[PDB]
Amino acid sequence: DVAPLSLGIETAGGVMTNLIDRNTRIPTKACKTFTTYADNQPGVSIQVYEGERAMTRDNHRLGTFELSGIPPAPRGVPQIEVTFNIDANGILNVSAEDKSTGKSNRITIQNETQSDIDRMVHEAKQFEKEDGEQRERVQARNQLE
Repeated sequence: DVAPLSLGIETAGGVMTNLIDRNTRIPTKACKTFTTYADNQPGVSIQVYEGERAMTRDNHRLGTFELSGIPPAPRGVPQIEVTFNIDANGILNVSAEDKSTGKSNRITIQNETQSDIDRMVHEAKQFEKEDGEQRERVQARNQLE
């Protein structure tokens, strides 16, 4: 019993950054530290996606929430911990917190076909060269708009 698709958030440039890879046994929990794309950025949008493709526009949006009220700092200085937690029922909670202010927000995604899982992993195998190149286009990591 698993996450049948990779789960992650959109990072600067429409890039898919994973927290949980497909076929990870559940329950499972993962976290990474994200940060700002721009100097003095007031907030970030946490856009939760499901799928195997390099760009989020080729994956499936599960939900979005905002984390606002980030104090002004140079780009890349804020520390925003994003946690994906999937429980034994397959329910996914995505939390974001700003390490310095402790400002927090969360979304609950409901567990709610087998054939189309199969082809999404196939289409991803198809488009692997072009997707790899697509990841080479942004060298920075973990930045959020």
